[PDB]
Amino acid sequence: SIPALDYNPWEAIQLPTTATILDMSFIDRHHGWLVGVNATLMETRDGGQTWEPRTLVLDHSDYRFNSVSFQGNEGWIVGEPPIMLHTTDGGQSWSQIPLDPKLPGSPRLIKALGNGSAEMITNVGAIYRTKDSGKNWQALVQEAIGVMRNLNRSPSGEYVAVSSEGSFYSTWEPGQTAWEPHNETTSEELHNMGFTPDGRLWMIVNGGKIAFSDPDNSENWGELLSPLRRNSVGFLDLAYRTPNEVWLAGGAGALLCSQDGGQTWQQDVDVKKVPSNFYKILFFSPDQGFILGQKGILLRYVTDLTAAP
Repeated sequence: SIPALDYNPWEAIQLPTTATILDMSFIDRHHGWLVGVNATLMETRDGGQTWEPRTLVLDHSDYRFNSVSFQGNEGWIVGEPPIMLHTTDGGQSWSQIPLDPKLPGSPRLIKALGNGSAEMITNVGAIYRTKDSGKNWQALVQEAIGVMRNLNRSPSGEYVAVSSEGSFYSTWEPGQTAWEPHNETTSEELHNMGFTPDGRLWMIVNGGKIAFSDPDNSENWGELLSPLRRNSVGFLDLAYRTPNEVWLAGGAGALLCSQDGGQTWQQDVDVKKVPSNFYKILFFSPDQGFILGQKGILLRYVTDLTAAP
């Protein structure tokens, strides 16, 4: 079995809820919001150590809040069935923005660009942009691609979308008028994909394997790596805290850390006790990170008091 990690930086926090949390975003170091199932909406003022519920005046509370994104005090929330909320004062007040009924599918992701601009993607891949605080939306891609298994965004605004059956993945970048399908890269079933901090792609495929794209050609993939060397445990999300430290979350309390960019892995055994699947990792800076779970449990990253840099 792989070596145990020396320090466990992940602290469990019980939110005042049992809803599953789906996304999180910070205005600044201390002031942030998280969202989830059942119109769950909570605020922190102390960097995510403590969270306060916020109730919205909605027509109903069955909304699934999928995505929250801030740029400064300007913030956006989208969910299903189609709903979009906007704030200009860091969430002190939230306004509902009417969506076009002709929107194909429901909003899955929203990205605040600041100064009234935002980009939104539906769960079938329609991409819309606003420059006027949501009054008007330009369609950047209307040719839908079907339900996505996972969707991630690069720093330069590229998107990668895993197809519904994991048979392929699709990419899009500003300028393109349709998603680009990428077929037969792997013989394995794709689960999740995203971007590294050096401009490569990563993928999790079913069976607990991962791979990184070739820096010479993002169409080509390196060897399938098995972080645990056993096929038994599948992974759900991968995220970098720094260019070299990668965290990988999976089923059955699996949480692995690599300090060399994903070649060698150690296991965080202290979190096997925590009763939640770890479905999503978010780092906001090298000292601020969260692992999103079920039953209102949230892991918070706590920097090592004996590590110097």
